[PDB]
Amino acid sequence: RYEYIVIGSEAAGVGLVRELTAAGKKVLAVDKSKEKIELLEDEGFDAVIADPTDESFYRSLDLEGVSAVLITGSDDEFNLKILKALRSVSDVYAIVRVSSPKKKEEFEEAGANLVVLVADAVKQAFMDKIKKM
Repeated sequence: RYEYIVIGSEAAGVGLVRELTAAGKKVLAVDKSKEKIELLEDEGFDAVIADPTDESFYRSLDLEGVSAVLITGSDDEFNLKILKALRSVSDVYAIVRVSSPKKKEEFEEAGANLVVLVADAVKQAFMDKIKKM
């Protein structure tokens, strides 16, 4: 019974796995990389090796109590495949990272509840620092 599922164990993904844990949430990290998943497990995180385009993987999880699935990888085409696999199984709330602004609409059409556009995230980070000065 996880509260958050983090797909993609690259820098953004592993950052979220830390921060949510510190807020006292139950998180499962998901990635195809043996090495990245095994290090997370070494650090005491809950992590599993899985292909996140595999619908049977989603069917093996209890998703009805999940708050959000976070699709955090940096490959748009892969993330769209992940989102479509997920959506073929469940309506679970999903927040998806998108690098290309032109692609936002297709992610929304494919069932992303929220899109995090990298350029928007970067802009806001700059703005927050500028406001601070």
